[PDB]
Amino acid sequence: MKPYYVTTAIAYPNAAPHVGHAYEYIATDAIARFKRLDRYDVRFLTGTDEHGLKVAQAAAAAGVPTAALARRNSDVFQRMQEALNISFDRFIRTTDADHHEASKELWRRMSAAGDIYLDNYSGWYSVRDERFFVESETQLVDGTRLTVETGTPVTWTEEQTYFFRLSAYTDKLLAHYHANPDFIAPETRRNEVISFVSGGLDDLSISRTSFDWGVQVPEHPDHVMYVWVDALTNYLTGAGFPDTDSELFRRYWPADLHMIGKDIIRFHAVYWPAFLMSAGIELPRRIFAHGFLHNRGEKMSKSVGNIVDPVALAEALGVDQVRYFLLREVPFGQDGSYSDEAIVTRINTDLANELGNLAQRSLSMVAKNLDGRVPNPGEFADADAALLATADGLLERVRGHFDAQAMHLALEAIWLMLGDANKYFSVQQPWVLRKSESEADQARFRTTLYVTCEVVRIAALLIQPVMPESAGKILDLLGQAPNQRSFAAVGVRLTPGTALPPPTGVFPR
Ligand SMILES: CSCC[C@H](N)C(=O)OP(=O)(O)OC[C@H]1O[C@@H](n2cnc3c(N)ncnc32)[C@H](O)[C@@H]1O
Repeated sequence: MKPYYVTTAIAYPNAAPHVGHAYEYIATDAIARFKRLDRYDVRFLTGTDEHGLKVAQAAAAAGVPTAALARRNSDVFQRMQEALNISFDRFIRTTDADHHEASKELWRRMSAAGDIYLDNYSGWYSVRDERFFVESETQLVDGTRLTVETGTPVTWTEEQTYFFRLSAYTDKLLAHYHANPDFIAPETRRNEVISFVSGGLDDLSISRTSFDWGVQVPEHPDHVMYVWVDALTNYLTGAGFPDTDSELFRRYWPADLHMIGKDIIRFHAVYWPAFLMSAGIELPRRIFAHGFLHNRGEKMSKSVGNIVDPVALAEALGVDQVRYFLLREVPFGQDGSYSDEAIVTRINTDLANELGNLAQRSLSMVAKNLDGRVPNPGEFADADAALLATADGLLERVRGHFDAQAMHLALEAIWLMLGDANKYFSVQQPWVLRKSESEADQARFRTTLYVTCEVVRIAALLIQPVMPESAGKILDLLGQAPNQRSFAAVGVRLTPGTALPPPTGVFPR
């Protein structure tokens, strides 16, 4: 029962949630659930990042106070995650009181280590990215200043702000990345982060004067904290900071994994660790940056109205079918395309057929031909034993894949096994054998059928992280109790004589 603390990046509630958000929550819910089934004590944090201009500007364009849009749109994210069956332990909002408190304390410590200082800032702020750029990192295109990287507009900003002594931590960071090879995944993202930090870091503005929407800097009410300082702090707040001598913080911090997307990696792999080093806090163990998801182009909303609502998509296709597609279509870490044709055919071949047809055809035979009881198998032939051996070795393989955030390869391995089982079912042809008078073929019918059920049972157990309801539905159909559904149950075979209730379809769609 070792602790495992796993977090998602928290979303700006400035707009409705797109599929990219639901991708991050689903991948992380898969990891969370796998760990619970594998006997870890999981704390799973998600939520919203309610401060900053980006949110304040969306409020004024609506014609409403900022805190109103914050609570309303935060509820939409929360309700969306309920629908997608995200098993978060806490949903953190940055307006929360204890969060305000956690941030003040983090600042107090960075002050107390001599890493915050007042100075004049001049430069370009992108409200859409909540982030500063130097003039070199912007282009003038038809009389409009856009960032070179993202193509987003920028604002000239002259203010007096508190800075963080980020340049002091360049080599301590490089030391850390070197000593902890698995701190940043995937490996492509690691070498990018190492490139940037080797170029040298400049000090970082961490307060704002021009607006009041945010956590006030302690002993300087005239300032609010840069939204990213307070936002990163949510991970500390999710484990009971500032009370560092509490059960939660002692148990769960340091976080075992931050799931984020590749655009916010610098905040998590450079700025966040430096703040923590400054404040004398233990760093997180690992950061996995997942790739973007397109609609044949990045989803642009207004530029191209090609957004994909995951709640619509979940009602359109089923929650579990969407969670399977997102974790199967794309290799986790790389960029990928969503398309309406790709998902339907994926759901059709992988779930409707390879999995669900195999289950219905075996579970129906049990109901018709065997009085709805699990059969007693005899001596397993070599083809039976080879199928049972691949399936008995899945838990180890899938476990390895989940520990590198390669959920896609776990699913591939589980489906290569199902593909063997279908071929096995075709070549053993039990539909022939059930209609026979000799007791040899009747025992042989009972054996083949038992194997197919025992294989499907294993698949169901291992698919619980990705498809909780549909996995559970199959385990119901195989007569499994509510205490025989953890990964310990993978090792314990399907007992002959169990009553299987009358087959209903797992994927009515
Ligand atoms: C202390 S963390 C605060 C983070 C900050 N609050 C923030 O970044 O706000 P956010 O609401 O835009 O968060 C979006 C998250 O979803 C991913 N993402 C977004 N769109 C995506 C897409 N189309 N495809 C794939 N991934 C996507 C993206 O990488 C990011 O991780």
